[PDB]
Amino acid sequence: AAAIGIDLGTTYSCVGVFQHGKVEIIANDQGNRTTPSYVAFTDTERLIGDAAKNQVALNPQNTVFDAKRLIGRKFGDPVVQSDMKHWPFQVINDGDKPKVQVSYKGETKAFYPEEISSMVLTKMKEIAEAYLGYPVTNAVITVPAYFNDSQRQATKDAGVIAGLNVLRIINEPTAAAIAYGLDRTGKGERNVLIFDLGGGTFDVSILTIDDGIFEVKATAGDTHLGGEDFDNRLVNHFVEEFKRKHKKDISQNKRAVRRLRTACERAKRTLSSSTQASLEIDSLFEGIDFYTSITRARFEELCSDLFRSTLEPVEKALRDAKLDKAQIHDLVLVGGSTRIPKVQKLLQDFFNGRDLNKSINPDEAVAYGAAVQAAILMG
Ligand SMILES: Nc1ncnc2c1ncn2[C@@H]1O[C@H](COP(=O)(O)OP(=O)(O)O)[C@@H](O)[C@H]1O
Ligand SMILES: [Ca+2]
Ligand SMILES: [Cl-]
Ligand SMILES: [K+]
Ligand SMILES: [Mg+2]
Repeated sequence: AAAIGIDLGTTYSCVGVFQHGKVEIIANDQGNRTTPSYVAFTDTERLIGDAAKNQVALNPQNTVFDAKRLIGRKFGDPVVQSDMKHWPFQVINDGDKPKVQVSYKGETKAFYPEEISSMVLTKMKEIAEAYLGYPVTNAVITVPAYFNDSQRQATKDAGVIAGLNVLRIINEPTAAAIAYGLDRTGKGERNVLIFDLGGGTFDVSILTIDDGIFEVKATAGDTHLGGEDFDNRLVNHFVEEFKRKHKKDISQNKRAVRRLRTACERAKRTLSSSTQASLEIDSLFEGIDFYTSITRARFEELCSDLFRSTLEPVEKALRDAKLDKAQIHDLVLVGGSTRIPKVQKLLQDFFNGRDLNKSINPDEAVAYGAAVQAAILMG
């Protein structure tokens, strides 16, 4: 029975399996190769993944996301206190551990972050089981290189609750390197930069790999920069367009904004492979339909500063690692936002034209490497 590799992400999670000499990333029931790390509580059910994210605008108080931002932290942690200001769901203190408090099955219930993440992992486990045709019991799960013992412990606990034997907790940048077979040479240092621009966070890691041993040389980035920030630039653009067309400001209507955000995220994805995208939202605000379009060039203009801001943490990491740009052997793209052509251009330009490792979907690279590692650990 195959062990699985799971990327338990801030915004999306991904599962893969190594068998018959290759990794396959496993599509969910909707055919999506990544699944939102969202859980929704209703009067009768728990919805997880696509079904939860799809009703986020409808049920904001009882739809939980960003659990990875809480996992393994104390309630009074200044990170927790800050992030709480921005979430539509309630977080409460239970013995200096945060819990998310929701209405569920007609009662007030609270859940630890690891319990929320266990639900996401159960969904990822089920996705794998539907594909494999049998129960999965062993997994490798990934975490950011900056996670401390408590954060690693709580991630493992999520896996255990989900019913998995967690073979190992490994770092996301390590898993990305494993995906590209970067740990297979013997003696001789190989310097690798992992540039990981996700849905909510940006992580740059420089690893030196010597005879299969990984050393973290430097890390940099921004825990609050990611694809949601690009979606938001599109949201504000279309808010202005709606004002010009209808003389109505929708920006204070939480549901209209969330629905617009959903449409913008879809359009953004299309713009990575097409030069234009259409948005069509029925009954956006006061029953008015919104149908519009966006070009790739306009999207790039709207986000130009944000894309550019990703280069300075690369500069800082290189400085900390005491390496010149030219000394990096491999540049590895991770995170779904690195599928944006402008982001690729900026990074490749910064590195004076060096190849980008992007043959594995960047949003799947971590799960891919976790699957390879799970197979190695199973023998
Ligand atoms: N083809 C694409 N083009 C641009 N952005 C994308 C694309 N596919 C996914 N994304 C974005 O990637 C982000 C999620 O990245 P991912 O690496 O899957 O999750 P996480 O950051 O939680 O690990 C989301 O903002 C999503 O909209
Ligand atoms: Ca942000
Ligand atoms: Cl450019
Ligand atoms: K992910
Ligand atoms: Mg990620």
